[PDB]
Amino acid sequence: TTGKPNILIIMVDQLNGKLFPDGPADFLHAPNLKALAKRSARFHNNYTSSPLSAPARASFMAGQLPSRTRVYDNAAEYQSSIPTYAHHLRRAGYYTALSGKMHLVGPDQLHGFEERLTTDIYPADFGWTPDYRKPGERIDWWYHNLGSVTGAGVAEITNQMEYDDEVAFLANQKLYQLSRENDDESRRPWCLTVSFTHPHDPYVARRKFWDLYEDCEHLTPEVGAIPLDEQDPHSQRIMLSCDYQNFDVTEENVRRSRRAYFANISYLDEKVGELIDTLTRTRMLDDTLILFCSDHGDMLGERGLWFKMNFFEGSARVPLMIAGPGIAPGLHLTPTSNLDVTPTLADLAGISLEEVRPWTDGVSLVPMVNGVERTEPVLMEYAAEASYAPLVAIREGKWKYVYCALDPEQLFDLEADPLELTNLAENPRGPVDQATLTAFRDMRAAHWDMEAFDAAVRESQARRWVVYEALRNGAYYPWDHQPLQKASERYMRNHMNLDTLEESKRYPRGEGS
Amino acid sequence: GKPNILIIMVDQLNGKLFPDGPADFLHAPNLKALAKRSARFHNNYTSSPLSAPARASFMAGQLPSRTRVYDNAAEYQSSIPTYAHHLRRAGYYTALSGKMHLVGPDQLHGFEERLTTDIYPADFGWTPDYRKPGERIDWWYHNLGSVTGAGVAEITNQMEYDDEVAFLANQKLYQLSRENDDESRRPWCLTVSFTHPHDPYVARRKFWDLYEDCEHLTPEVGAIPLDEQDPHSQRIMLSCDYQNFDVTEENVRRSRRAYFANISYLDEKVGELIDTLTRTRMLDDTLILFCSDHGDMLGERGLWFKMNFFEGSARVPLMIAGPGIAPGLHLTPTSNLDVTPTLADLAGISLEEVRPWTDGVSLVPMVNGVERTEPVLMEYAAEASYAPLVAIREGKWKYVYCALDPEQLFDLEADPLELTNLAENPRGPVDQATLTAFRDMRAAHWDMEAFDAAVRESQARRWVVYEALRNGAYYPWDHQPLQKASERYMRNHMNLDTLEESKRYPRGEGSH
Amino acid sequence: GKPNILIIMVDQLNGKLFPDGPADFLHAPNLKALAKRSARFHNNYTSSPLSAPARASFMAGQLPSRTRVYDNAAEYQSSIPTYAHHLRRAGYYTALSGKMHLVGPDQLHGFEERLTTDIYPADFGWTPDYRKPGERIDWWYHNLGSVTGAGVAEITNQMEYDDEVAFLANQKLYQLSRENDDESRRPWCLTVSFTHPHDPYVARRKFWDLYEDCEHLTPEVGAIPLDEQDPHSQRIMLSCDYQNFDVTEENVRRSRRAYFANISYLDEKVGELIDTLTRTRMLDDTLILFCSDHGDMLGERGLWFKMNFFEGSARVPLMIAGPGIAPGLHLTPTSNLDVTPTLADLAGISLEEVRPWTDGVSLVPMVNGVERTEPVLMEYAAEASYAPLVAIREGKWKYVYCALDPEQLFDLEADPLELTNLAENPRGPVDQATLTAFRDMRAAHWDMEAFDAAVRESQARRWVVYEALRNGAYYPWDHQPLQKASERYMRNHMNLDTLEESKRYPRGEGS
Amino acid sequence: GKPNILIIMVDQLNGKLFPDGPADFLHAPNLKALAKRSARFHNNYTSSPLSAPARASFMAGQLPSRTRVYDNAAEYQSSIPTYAHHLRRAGYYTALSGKMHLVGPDQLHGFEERLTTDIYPADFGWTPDYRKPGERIDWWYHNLGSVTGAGVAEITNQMEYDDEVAFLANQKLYQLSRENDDESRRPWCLTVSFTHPHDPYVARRKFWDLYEDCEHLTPEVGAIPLDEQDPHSQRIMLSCDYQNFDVTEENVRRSRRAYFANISYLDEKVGELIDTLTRTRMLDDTLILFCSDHGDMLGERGLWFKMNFFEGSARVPLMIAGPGIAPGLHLTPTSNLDVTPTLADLAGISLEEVRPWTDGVSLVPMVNGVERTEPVLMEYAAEASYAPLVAIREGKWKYVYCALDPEQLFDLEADPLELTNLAENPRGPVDQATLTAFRDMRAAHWDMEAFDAAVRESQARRWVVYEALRNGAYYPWDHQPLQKASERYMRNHMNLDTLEESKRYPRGE
Ligand SMILES: [Ca+2]
Ligand SMILES: [Ca+2]
Ligand SMILES: [Ca+2]
Repeated sequence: TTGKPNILIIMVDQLNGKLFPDGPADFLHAPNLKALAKRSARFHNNYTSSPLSAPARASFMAGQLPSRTRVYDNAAEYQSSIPTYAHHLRRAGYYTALSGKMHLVGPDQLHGFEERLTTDIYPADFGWTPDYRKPGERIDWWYHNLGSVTGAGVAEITNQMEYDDEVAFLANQKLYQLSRENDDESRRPWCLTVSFTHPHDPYVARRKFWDLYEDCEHLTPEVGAIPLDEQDPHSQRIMLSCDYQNFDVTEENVRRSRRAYFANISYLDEKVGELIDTLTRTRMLDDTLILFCSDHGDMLGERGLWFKMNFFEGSARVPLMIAGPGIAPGLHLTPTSNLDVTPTLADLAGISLEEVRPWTDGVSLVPMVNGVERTEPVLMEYAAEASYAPLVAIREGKWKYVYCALDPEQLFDLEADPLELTNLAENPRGPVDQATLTAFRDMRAAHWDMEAFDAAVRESQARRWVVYEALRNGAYYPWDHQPLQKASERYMRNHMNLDTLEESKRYPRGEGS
Repeated sequence: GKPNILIIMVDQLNGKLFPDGPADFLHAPNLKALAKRSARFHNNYTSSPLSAPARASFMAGQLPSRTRVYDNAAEYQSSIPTYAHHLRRAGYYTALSGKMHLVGPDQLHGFEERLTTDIYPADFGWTPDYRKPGERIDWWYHNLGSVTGAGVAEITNQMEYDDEVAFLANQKLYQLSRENDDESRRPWCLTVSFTHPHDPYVARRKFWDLYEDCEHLTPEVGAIPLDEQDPHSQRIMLSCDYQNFDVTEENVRRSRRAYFANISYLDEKVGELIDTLTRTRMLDDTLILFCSDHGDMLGERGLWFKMNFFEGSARVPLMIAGPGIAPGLHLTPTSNLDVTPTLADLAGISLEEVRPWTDGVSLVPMVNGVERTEPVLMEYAAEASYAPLVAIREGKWKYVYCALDPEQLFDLEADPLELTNLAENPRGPVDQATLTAFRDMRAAHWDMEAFDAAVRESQARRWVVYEALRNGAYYPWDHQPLQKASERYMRNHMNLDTLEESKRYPRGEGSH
Repeated sequence: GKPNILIIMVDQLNGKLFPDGPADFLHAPNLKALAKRSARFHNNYTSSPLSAPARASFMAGQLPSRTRVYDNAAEYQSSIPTYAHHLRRAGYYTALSGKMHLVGPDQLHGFEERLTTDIYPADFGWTPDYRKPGERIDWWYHNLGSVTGAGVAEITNQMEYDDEVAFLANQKLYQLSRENDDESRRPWCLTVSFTHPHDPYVARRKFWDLYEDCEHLTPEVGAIPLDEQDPHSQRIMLSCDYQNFDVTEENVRRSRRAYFANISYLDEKVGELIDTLTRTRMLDDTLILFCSDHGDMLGERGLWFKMNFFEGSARVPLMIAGPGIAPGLHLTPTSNLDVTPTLADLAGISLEEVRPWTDGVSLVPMVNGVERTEPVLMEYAAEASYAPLVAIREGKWKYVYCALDPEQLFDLEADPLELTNLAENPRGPVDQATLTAFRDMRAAHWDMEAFDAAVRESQARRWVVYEALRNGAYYPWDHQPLQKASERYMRNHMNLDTLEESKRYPRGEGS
Repeated sequence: GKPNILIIMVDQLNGKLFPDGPADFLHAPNLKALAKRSARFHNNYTSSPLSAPARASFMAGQLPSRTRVYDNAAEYQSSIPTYAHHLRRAGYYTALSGKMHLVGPDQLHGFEERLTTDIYPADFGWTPDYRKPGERIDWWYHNLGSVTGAGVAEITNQMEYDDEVAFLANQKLYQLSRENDDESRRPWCLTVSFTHPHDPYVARRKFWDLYEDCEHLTPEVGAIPLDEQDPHSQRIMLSCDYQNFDVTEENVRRSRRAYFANISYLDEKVGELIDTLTRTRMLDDTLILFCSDHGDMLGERGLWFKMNFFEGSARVPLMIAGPGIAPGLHLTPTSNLDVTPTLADLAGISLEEVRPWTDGVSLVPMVNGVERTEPVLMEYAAEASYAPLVAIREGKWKYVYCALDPEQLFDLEADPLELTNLAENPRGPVDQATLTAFRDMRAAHWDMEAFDAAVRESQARRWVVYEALRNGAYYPWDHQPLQKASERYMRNHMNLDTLEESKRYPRGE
């Protein structure tokens, strides 16, 4: 029975989850997300499943780990037969739509979404394929580099602001269109994903929002740059992949990058308020669950690192909030995962556990919201640029454990060491630290065959090097999504009942005052 | 110096009808003429007796268990290299006119250009369900209505399709010939993939009239009663709804007659393509390959269509002619799996570049007289199976295994009609040793329990996704050819001083 | 021709729970049935979010600044006319069963008869002091111990009280029906004033079990940290000793579950009253009014109880059914101040008789489709205030002023949970013009310096007087219902022949 | 070590009869012996010439305009502090035997215990109406029938009342004496408030016979005819319905004779209280205050009763005797407004605890030789007024104002009988300057138009309320004294061997 709630998923890109200690941090100018946070169940220790765009987003859609989706990097094909939350909801009777980006690679640019309002900002082809056969070599034309840090600043239009302006406009327009069915008893409930590209770099913001942070006290990272020689091996691979030696990052560069990033959160907050105002005025808010989420974090100069690709807090933590009918507001400290979003959504929509159990590696967060302890650990994977073999991580209780066949292990006690400055795998405090390291090693072997993981990643890369080079010979066939809204069926046309058209398009109906 | 490549593919052509080129009784002058100048692989097999699995496997030179295209509704991943990718990577312009039954949103799988849509769906509709053994889906399963409905018409769904496939292929050849005189041209590879002689068995009168005196309108083995059929054959008859059709001897003769007529319909189209190649002066530089995806039992044993490993269903013709190809008849068993490595080899691509991507072998050494020893493998995991089946063809033997069924072993030299199952009725110790050798070879190649679990998981995925995709507004995956009218023929942004010259070929007396 | 009037009043009922009658999720069949035949005032506000100021203002139809009942220990002058006086003057028998939190020696204030004592004290104990801003008083201030102590019990102080209130109210209706056949009978007005769902949040198991599957056991806005609270909310949070209590999520759920249970408890008593009216054949001649004195935040924003102008605290239900009342839902804001002139109007009293004595307006024109334009006014001047607060509700707007605090402006159609203070954070030019207009409206209704000086003098008087009165033998003011035993039932001075007939009703019937 | 306080209050006693204690011609041996040991305030005034306004003002030490008790039916709010409150706060036991004419449901106003009900109503019955000037309410207004009905009787409504008032007040002193030998005993303050010599002018024959040859049975200023009266006096004459009585010279003499007799009746009762204090050994530790609510014209000028600011109506006696009180006569005008701050001063209460609550001053400084300069203010806003009246008494002067009447100014030294109105015809520039001085002082003290509006609002409220309150079953506010018999005398839950000793006092051989 369709007493089912509507679902508005607001997503943003590259949002460091530590900036949401309990809703947005006090220092951020974000009135609309703070007001949303007060009505929300808030998951303080929520993690991405993979600190990179396409792997995190394919994993997010399916509620499955990259090792199961096979979307290892930003150029890996996402099979159209993999069930996503759009399939699960659509099968249960929802209209499903996406406005904005999801970095799906391959010719399927919908993956269950019934309608998609924008193209993607990023490529949909196999261009950005890493190569495990050439460790230490970087592809300068698509790899991250620190020019974002040295080029931060102020502008009134950017590639990303043109995208997000449009993402927001078409999202609010779709809500307005949906509200015209509000009185139809046979209406399908709806689930709209609004997926913004900010605050992803470039770190460039409109002057109105940049000015908000003139007096900002958080423009210096809380852990300074660690010299290359003192970095752990993965961090060294990242600084090399970012071409760090060819940039002189000053203190001012760091301050301007962080200022523009905070400004772009404030830019998004204005868009969040627009969406909620639309919901309020179309009389749809009380029946609508609102979920706020992100794909991965951004180190923001902490430890001298920028962007993502690692499991340190700033990169792996992303915010997660849920508000609406039946959701108790509150703060939750138990680690949760992006992998839990899809089963959480299925549960909120009234779908049985048995229908989604075969298709997800996460757990519904609804029992948490209703006072049931969650015990499952949080699992993460990374297998893209700046790795030479896959890395996996486990987050459970107060611990984070990181393994890569090529590197010394890492173990962090986040209650005693929230900034992850003391590796206990190498400097154990006592026998408990050693017993803990042993138990995580066994957990690691219970979840991953790291040799098979490496081999599968190498085969996936190898396929695409053959295929992508072929596809770039001769005439190119693009896979980018092209939204179509048929002009011949919109607004007023002479095959329609014109004395009924205006009433159909009007909502609310029959009112004055 | 790289040759052009024309691939002529037909659908559902029983390979037993090409004993040495087309059988004598077929009216097929153009294919018999092409055969005389071809290397002919008399004992060539499909890799899977079903359209999409055979075609995905044909395109990749990989077995269905590797492509994952188990049935007619299984997604074919776009990251899987095909002979299109391999040729295109080597510098070929590649194009497809006709069908390939690709399932999923990629309708090119490496082809640079595709001139027609597919005749069949590109979505997950036709998914079998191993969880419901014994039922059928009436709205897409085969049924014997094609046998009782055979006859004569001047247009059909398939004749509209194939008429269009032919026109656009000859037009593309004409278009390509305009680049003949430019030394920096790319060589081209054009696949022309017709839907005939696949059923419905309905032919144009012109071609139905050619077989009025035909002496092959009776199958060579008669209908085997259901109680005497091996279990898989029983499953095929149930899936075809055999009990609700009263197939008469006249139904059988008419179906076979129209089927032979449609081969002659195709033969005319082969002559058109050869004629285009001749008059455009590209024939001498063009390799010509003739192939099919699977066969058709055509009433033999009482069976119709495909879905099994018997000769009529699993045999398909294969020939290659052109520059550097010595003609002759080859008898060692070969596979559609070999087509992709054979193409790459003919195009000068190194064996090492294709080795990691193909389970077949190049046939070019065979064309040049080299003995072959590699066996021929086949798989089936779609409708009328309740669990996967596999077959091995080696020397004179064929072995067929399904976990649920008695094994089958045939000696095709002593028993070309596979009337004696030597697994059940061995002639002596050598047949017993042979069975054991094939058992061991099967176990080293397939884990049939892992195979069955992979097929089940693939079916279950699609049951969830397809039901969702059929809710709300449908988003189609069918390929839409686009030829930009604003850039064709005469337009006022173009150099009209040079347009006519560039579109004229050959450029003889009067041309610039 | 004058109709009977039954006023059903409950205590601390959050008006947001009555969007259109009781909300669907409440188990309240009797109040849902009453609502369906009622004029229902969706946006009805208390005039002061505290028990005694709200109740004295309700009785008089006058704001606290006029009644002088500023807090829960402020004397209510017996010379102030109430709806009981107005009706009694027009020929009504008037009676109260239940509480009214009247402070001072007059415990009737016009009621001709009162069937129970009060549940609360009648003296000057609970007196605030503006000369000591920042202190709290633990032996009478609200504290969060009600939240941590919520649960289930088969008797409580409040359930003993309300069981008696209900029994005597139904008994009185039965007594009154014996005069139905007399043409010269006075019409009656009976006020039944229950103490639930006021805390303690403790309910009978039977009603507790109704809400096991409830989806509203948590509030729509969570606890806002002290540092982010507006200053009045901060004063309140200190006032309930919020830091001395560890309020778990389960405490929140148990508290709201028992509160909902006690509404269902009340719903059963509403049905008994209606059933008595039905069987005595007085239903068709009786106006029924359902009301409350103030709301309860119930954990929203982290706040419990009242003392503020936020919706959960200031909104209270108001419903009217009966002869001459067209049913319907009304969204224009209305006020408890309006009940007294509404009642007098329904009783045939002229507007001129009541105009000099009321700050509200009759709602009868609303019921009959006539637009109401007067704003809704509210005041607070008790504990957790350091100076009086006033509020104005008009159109979609709510404006709150206190001379010690930043102003608050809410657009309730855009922001029904009041999460954006538009005085600090206007959305545009119209928010600003609207702020200026409310400031002008405020200066037109209130002299805030005179308000504060009158509150301070009243507090100081009582501090001198109460100290004295708690020395020596105490003289209590609690109402004691009259004793009539020698004139009740069968006594040998009466006529034992007509006695049974007089006490019987209906009379001379069979079937 | 705080003293006991006995307040003896009488009703309607003309203060001019106490020129230095009681006048010689009165038979009042006990009040004269008391006067001799008393500080005596010869020129003491009521704050309002009417029962309930005077008594509410007496208790609060606040003017009627501040108490809001404007007339004999105006509610007295229980939140207004009274001298009972102040003394109770300071550790005193406080009690009242007799009348106080408190209107409203509070019949204690801080008294811890009250031994009798009131002789007068406690409800809003006697409410005037400024909207109907010139009319009168015959069922409770004063009328001259008291003057024509004067005589002799052995029991009256008032003698029954005052006999019981006296008996319960002496019993209470006995009960209090049992606590004498207890160190932790609270000090006590007992107010004994008699209804005499208020009219009816009817006395017991014993006391009536004491004035056979009395030489003061003729008023010192005869009747003034209506058309020669000041307009307020005219309003009073109509309110008493004067033209419906033939008041003879005999009626005047009879009324004044019965009035003087009832002073003697009261004097006997004062002797009883004093004797009870003496024999219980509480006397030396007890302050004794003698006072009255308002006066009585007693025929002077042809007027009777009160309601005006003339000397006979506005003067009331005031005396204080006891520990720490130097005897002597004081001539500076004082006011009933001063009793409450005087009591609080005598009880050791600091001046700051009481100053925000009183419009009067402590008289203890005068008793001890400190000159007092504050003026004496009075107000009247009840029957026979159509708008409020105020008066200022300072030095030798009395100024009387009502917006609707000509002003009155009197020099009481040159003109003790108030026969020459210096506002209408002054003696010279000094008189004129004086009138101007008072006009300005009055304007600084009262807005008379705000006064009139508050009186009207109070009347209007009560007209709505009192009508309702008199429909249906009536709920009375009259005080019912408490007396648990189950806890009195000898009961079988107490220690009987111990009961007799604790109820016995003094406790010697
Ligand atoms: Ca991204
Ligand atoms: Ca096919
Ligand atoms: Ca209350």
